[PDB]
Amino acid sequence: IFPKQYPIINFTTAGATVQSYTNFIRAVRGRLTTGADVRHEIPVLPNRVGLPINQRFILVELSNHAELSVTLALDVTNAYVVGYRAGNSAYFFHPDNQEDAEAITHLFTDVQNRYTFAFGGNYDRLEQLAGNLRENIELGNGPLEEAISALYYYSTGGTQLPTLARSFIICIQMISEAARFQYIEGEMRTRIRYNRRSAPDPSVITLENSWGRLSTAIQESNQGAFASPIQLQRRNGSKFSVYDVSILIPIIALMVYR
Ligand SMILES: Cc1ccccc1-c1ccc(C(=O)O)s1
Repeated sequence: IFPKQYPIINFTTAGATVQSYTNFIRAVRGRLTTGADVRHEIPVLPNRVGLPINQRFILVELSNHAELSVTLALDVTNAYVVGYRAGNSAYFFHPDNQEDAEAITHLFTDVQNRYTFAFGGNYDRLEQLAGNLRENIELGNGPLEEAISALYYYSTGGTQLPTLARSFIICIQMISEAARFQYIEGEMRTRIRYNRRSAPDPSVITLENSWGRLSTAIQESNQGAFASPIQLQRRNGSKFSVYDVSILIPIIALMVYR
């Protein structure tokens, strides 16, 4: 079996810096936005429809101080993690539809063991499996180091499901959500700068929750003006309304097709 070859971007927590993390997220954004183009200075990710299988995925190869390596597969249509490989096993989130189920059969096709979880990659179920909300799961280089080891050792049963789910929540936010939002990239750069370890505040969590709604609102807008306002949160958890794309141009880096 000679598998389909997808673009690969490398990141290591070993000696990570603001620069190396910045280079990584910019490279991930680069390979996500080669298809489709810009609306209000914000790139729209390729549409699911008509996209050849050979262009459907990018791979993120993560290494850590323990010199363990896992490869995450990201769907170029939404920047989100669909599955990963560690050694001779690949693990996939439960696909949402028959089309996505067929598409992921093209990933890691030479791997000896394929596993598909009963749960999807959505935070609601991952938080239940982890035994914590995103607001109580620390992010930073330390959590990412640990998450890489946890994903690696699941291949041999060394990792318990709650720790695997916690580890997915860490990787998704520090990779997918950072690619999607300059604001969240900024949050992760700040943690790395100050060698910090801290849970995302409500501003980050509400942006993650609102990515789909913001993508639709911006693309359906009358030259930037929303048909309905969108409620986001400040760092202190208070709600404000957004009526227009302007304030979001520095915040949101990528949108899903509307
Ligand atoms: C989330 C968001 C979007 C657009 C513009 C601003 C903001 C804020 C994040 C945090 C904020 C505080 O703590 O005031 S305001």
